[PDB]
Amino acid sequence: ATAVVRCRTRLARRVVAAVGPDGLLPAPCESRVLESALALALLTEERAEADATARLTAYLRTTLRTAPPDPFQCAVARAVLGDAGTALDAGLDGFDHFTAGRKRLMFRTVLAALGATGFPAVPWEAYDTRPQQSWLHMEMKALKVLAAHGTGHPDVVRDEDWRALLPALEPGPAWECNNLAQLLALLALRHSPRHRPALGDVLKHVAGRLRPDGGMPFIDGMTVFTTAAAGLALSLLPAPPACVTPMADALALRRNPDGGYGFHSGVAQSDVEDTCYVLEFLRRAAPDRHRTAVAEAEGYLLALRNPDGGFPTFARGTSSEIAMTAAAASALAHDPDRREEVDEAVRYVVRHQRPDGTFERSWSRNATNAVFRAVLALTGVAAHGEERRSRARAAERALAHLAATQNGDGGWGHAEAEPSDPISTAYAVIALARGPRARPGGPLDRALAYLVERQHPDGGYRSRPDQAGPRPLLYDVPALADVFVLLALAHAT
Ligand SMILES: CC(C)=CCC/C(C)=C/CC/C(C)=C/COP(=O)(O)OP(=O)(O)O
Ligand SMILES: [Mg+2]
Ligand SMILES: [Mg+2]
Repeated sequence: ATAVVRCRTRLARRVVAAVGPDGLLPAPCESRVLESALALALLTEERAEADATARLTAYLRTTLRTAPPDPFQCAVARAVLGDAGTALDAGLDGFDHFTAGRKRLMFRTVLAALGATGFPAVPWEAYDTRPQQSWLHMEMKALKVLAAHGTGHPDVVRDEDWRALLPALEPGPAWECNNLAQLLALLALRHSPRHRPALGDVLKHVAGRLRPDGGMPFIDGMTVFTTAAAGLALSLLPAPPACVTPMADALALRRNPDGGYGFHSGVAQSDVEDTCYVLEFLRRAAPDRHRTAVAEAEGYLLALRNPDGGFPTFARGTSSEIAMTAAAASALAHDPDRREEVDEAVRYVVRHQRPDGTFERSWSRNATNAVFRAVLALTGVAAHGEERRSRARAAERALAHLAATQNGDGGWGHAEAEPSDPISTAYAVIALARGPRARPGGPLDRALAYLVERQHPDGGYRSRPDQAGPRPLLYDVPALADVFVLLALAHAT
């Protein structure tokens, strides 16, 4: 076989071996500076868990010394270990996203709660948010409470604000597997005498979440997302392995009542990205075995569709997103009954392509993620006549963007001038596999050679992470590197 096929084979063996007998690919999240700093602040204020606070302190100092994060997270750590405005302007430097205004308020209020800057001089309504992802309501309310107390106006807080924080007082792992939301909520709730009876027991569980490096992860893991993407990659191999069936079973039995999927076990909030990967995987590996789950997932997506033809991440009425719209278009194209919705989705994608051929950054911090989603929809959804031409021209500009920005080593980074990483390159390979056939020395050929060269002796890949949340803050689920490279190699061979 070719070097590429040999690389694909070794990687597939590794991914298959990582899937457990429960059908799941474990996908823990690494410690993160932001949540470690908030856990340290919370435990310090409550004079609790001295051993955990010492490990968190050591984790923060080591990480700042050796692998400092973005400037906002560095400022948060320095505030707890101990200008903020310049760190926020830099951490939000050119953050081109519809959530920018909320993020400025959120991040500044976090820094102010930790004593590093003044609280935003905004009307309290600035913290109001429309229902979206379940935990985001809690984060905003926690920050409102912290601001009201921090400015000396605790009477401002209303019973409806406290009520939003009650899930943070439940025992066990964080509600919706989100440690950031629980920590912010607990930092607020410790100001409330009538909630303090429940604080002691939750602090014990929080302290118990420390990872071996002494830090706190953003989330418990991403095993649904990771298992679905890995199952899809395996189902695109010439001869998919037997384990795709228990993987499909493990995902289907975790579907939410609305028919969608969250990112990890126990996440009740469904989202379009998780659901599209599950749907794409089930369509290939178990379309009859899990016919009802497939239909429920399709119904989930259709119920979220926005009037402009695009799809949001979590809730109808929130802004459509390009990558979510392209993912849903592709996931729904398998049913000839949804031709109209699919075509309106692909037209949305074409309308929002930028003058340079790119699309958007959102849940990924590289440009190649949305390019790969868009190109799959533009080239996979059936189309003829003028609409074929329109879609072909759009896909050409996206693939041209990739060729124009390819690094000398054959890979791509998070932005045009960043060093290459395997995940950003994997997304680009998925897209390029829908262009002309590979030729010696061409962009796809060179990208595949980059991936061949980056394979570790143990068969896997190590990569800078690309996932963000809250956007644009990166978090690291290392299992995704193998999975997305395999997805790329399965598409390209
Ligand atoms: C990769 C993927 C599954 C994409 C869809 C979004 C999603 C469910 C992400 C998984 C990780 C996570 C808990 C993000 C929360 O972002 P946030 O709610 O803090 O973000 P925001 O404040 O920027 O809206
Ligand atoms: Mg958030
Ligand atoms: Mg969050």
